[PDB]
Amino acid sequence: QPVVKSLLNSKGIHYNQGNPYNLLTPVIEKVKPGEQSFVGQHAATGCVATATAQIMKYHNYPNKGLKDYTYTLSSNNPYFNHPKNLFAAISTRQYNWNNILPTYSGRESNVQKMAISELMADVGISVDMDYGPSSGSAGSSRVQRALKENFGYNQSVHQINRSDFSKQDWEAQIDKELSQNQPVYYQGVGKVGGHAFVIDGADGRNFYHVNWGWGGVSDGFFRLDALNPSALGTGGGAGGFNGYQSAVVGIKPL
Repeated sequence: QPVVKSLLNSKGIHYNQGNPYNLLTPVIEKVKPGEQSFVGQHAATGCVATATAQIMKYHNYPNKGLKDYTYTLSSNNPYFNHPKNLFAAISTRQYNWNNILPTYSGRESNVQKMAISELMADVGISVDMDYGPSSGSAGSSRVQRALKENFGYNQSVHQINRSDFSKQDWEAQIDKELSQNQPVYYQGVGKVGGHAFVIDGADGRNFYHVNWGWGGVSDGFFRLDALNPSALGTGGGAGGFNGYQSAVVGIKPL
């Protein structure tokens, strides 16, 4: 396994799901029975959106969005009045990658905060995000489609499922992406929830560097069969994201 130093760390890229990344997600309207109120808060961006946005920042691409996206929230979502439709005018976007900074710690301008929030909101909408205090998406299948169809990434973008490969061939595909300086979108499912994140390096020990999308919390080296962060961020469930794994690879511009 080749050694590859964290690609996102090399560019200072560290995003999260809360402020100032979620300034344009939907504002929660209702209390879920049995849960404290999040009414008036912006919904989390969603791990799928944060992972994808970090990879897009790595490429500073696209300058122009290609195609709008619309969907309707599930009426099972207890946080919103229904029906609730969401629309992202991605075909009108001039993404300014000088305003979409690699990370945010507070002193950025409002224009800069709104730039990342707009990207986060657009990406989340493109993957049919189920918005809430935590926000969930089907992930890979929607990410690969959105990257190509909405955001103009290369036709090399595609989902791979862990079940379709031996351990060797799976890990070889991840290594190949890293050798091409291409961070990988990755997700898995644990006992009480799944999560999506970025694989962006390797240590030669059969461990991979993971950026969990929690602003840095728990980032480090993990085996792909022990994706078990200690400290958990928003949407972290009970960790241990070792089941039903998939990835989106080939992520690079047209």
